Amino acid sequence: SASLILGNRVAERELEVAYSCDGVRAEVIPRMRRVDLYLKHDSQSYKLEVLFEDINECFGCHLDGTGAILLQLTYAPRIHIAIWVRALDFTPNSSFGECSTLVLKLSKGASVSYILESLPFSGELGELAIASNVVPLVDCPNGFSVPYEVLFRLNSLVHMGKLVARHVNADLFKVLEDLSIDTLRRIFEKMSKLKSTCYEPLQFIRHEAHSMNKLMRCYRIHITPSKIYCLGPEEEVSNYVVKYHSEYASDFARVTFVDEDWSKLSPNALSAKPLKTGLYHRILSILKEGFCIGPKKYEFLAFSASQLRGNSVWMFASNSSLTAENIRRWMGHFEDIRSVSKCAARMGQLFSSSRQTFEVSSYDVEVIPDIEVTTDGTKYIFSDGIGKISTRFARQVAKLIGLDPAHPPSAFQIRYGGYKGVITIDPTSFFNLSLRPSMKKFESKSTMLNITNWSKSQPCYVNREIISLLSTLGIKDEVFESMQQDDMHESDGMLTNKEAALSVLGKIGGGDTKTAADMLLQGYEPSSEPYLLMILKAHRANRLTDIRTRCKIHVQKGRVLIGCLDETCKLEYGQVYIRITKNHKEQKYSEQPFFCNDDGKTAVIVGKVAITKNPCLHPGDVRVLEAVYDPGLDARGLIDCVVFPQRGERPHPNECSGGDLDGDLFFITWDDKLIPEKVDAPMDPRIMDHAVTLEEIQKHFVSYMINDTLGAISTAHLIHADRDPLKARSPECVQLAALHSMAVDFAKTGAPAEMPLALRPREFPDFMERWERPMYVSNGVLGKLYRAAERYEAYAERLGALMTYYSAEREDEILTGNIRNKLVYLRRDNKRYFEMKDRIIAAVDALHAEVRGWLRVASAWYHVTYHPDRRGEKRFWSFPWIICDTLLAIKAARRC
Repeated sequence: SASLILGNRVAERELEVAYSCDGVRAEVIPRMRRVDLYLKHDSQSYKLEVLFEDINECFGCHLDGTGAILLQLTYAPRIHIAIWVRALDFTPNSSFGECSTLVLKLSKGASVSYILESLPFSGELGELAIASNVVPLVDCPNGFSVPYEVLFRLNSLVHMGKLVARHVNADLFKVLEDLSIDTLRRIFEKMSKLKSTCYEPLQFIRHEAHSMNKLMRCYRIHITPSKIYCLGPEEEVSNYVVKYHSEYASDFARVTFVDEDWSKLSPNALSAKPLKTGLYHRILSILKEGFCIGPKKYEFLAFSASQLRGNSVWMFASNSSLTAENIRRWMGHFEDIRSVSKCAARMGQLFSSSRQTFEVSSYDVEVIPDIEVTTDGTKYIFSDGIGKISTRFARQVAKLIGLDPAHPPSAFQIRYGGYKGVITIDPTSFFNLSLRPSMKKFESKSTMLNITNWSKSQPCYVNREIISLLSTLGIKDEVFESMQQDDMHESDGMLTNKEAALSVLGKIGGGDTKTAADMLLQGYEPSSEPYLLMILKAHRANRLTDIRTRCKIHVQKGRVLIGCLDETCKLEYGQVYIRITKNHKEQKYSEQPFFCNDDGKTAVIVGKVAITKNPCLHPGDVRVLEAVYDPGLDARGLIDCVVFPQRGERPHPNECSGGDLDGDLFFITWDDKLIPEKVDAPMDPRIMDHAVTLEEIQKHFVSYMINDTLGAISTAHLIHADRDPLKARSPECVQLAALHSMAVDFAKTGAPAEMPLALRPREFPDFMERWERPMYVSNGVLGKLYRAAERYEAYAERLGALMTYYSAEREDEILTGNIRNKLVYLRRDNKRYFEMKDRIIAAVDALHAEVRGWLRVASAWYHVTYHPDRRGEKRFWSFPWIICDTLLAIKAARRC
């Protein structure tokens, strides 16, 4: 029967108590590395739970000579309630949010020595106690004035565990009352990396002040059932609004509703005849009322098209000049919209990141009538949005993003006021824009065309869901076995050469390795150490591991071009046009049958093609058309967009799932092997009678957190297609596809149902390290694809900083981006390496940059000056002088 004695530390051994309890029962279980406490508060049976990875230090202290094992924490525990359901910090005065220390007066036959082996370490100290909305926050006492970023950084240091709130009493403010802000930032960053709890802030700040010599700042906050975290102003790709209201950037934020450990909040916690828990009402009250930090009281603003699946909200502290209501009435007009879910979804239209280009006009954007038709009562607008930008406008935009203003793309994924839809390129365009009304959500007055994408020849690669739901028709296995089984164990050569290996690595982007591209253009190396080869092997490990685990495959002759549409009416219901550009494998060895022109680096397509869009389930999504060499479509410089018909009957874009033209992806592949045999049966309510209110929008927001929809379609399709090979002819899967017409992404007519079917099955693929009970024999090619799976001082400092529990022997594991041996070391959460590795790498890189820049300054690497280093084995097998300049200047101009 221990006794919780929470609180803080003000000296190295002086504890200040803030809450006390009795009757606490503790249990430690090595499995999952968990320790839990069973305490009650006068009417219930609560329960805590804290893991082994969330403890910063552990001193086996002594209080009254009867135990008192100290426990400093970095993540608050998880509370429960008896009936177990999650809890909301039962303590009388919000203690668990301010203590961050869990000393327990362990009293038993053995005080601490019985249970200390299951904990990192223990060093006895033996001293005594000293004294007695959102918490914890630190406010600036009167008579002083510091910029808000300074208070934010002080609060972030209090939250992480570097400072104490007791010590900031007008004296830190008297100290830093007059100096620069950047030196303060550097002092904090040097303090941001130390071990724990700098107890002498004045001494530290003075001794460190002795040595006096497009991306906006984004303040983040992490709400949590107990605490509130400040993450410090870092960097962001600002969206339209935040970059518009420039000066008030300190009045913005980015709130996120996370768990104790910074993960998403599972729908199992928000509710469990289901009854709701405390966290539901906690989040609702936080959204409704708000919270204050220093001289700032934040109030709800909106949430993006994203950030609803990402669990985020933008908040704004209303001030004398602007408020959240002024913002929401500057965005658009939402006083006359029903089906509150639409009023919420459309409200977050301008909250998307983009590289703004130009506020053109309201007169230079003409309104050309839509090319519509009517048939059998239902009309087909032939448009979710088309637009017609002149080529000179694509040329203009081409620079603002930094592309080549000679070969602009064929399309752009616009965002413009009330409209939203891809603007295909058209040479027969009168003015810089031509917008037809088919997607205008509100009669806003926004302008300044954003950009979210462009017509880009992406290197198509696919996965297991693609093979299944697109090859239920006619494309069996070798298209998906050969690529991997050949170019996953041959091309990746660290020693042989890189003639076609850097490209096959940079299939996902060639920004990693130039040592290879210049390995033979420049010299190999003045020395002959094998650790260049070992770094190459580390990158090889990265590539093979990621490719294998994600099961990445690819078809050769095809691209991922954006969707397009005809204008000249020279193709009757079934004719398309491609005009794709060439890659190296096409440039060299350019002889294929389906090609038409091959005018240098561009090769038109002739044979039958197939178009679809990735989030498609209803059969007949793929549409077989007859590619042609339309001379007008060629004369109009069309390249990298698939042109669709505009005459006839029920349009082909609507035939895929329901999407005509808004900026969506259309997977194209002219590979005569991956052309379908025939199209599989091309088959042909919520009102509230008043305006909208914020309470309803926030209710819907907190509701989606428990009623996820994409999992429904995903898992039900998994079952009904893979586990039973019927395409769609059973009524179950087609009925599911029908129900997933207004229930796909929860931003619809409105919140239809979490699982309108029976339920979601408790099974997964075979590869979740918890395979419990399998279905019939593992079919598909998934298992078969998974088959065939100053310098010495700096080195000493790196070795010492990395030789904690980290398994890293001499240099291989210490330099690799992970551990070179991993079987079950991460299969629990995979959240056990990345943060620490990134922090240590950033620290050592900044140290290297300092030592190299601030000293003919960096002589031994700028001009060959210090020769006695390239003798092998002078030091151990790892040689220094390798960073930030690998094959850059010496092999450029020192030898030949």
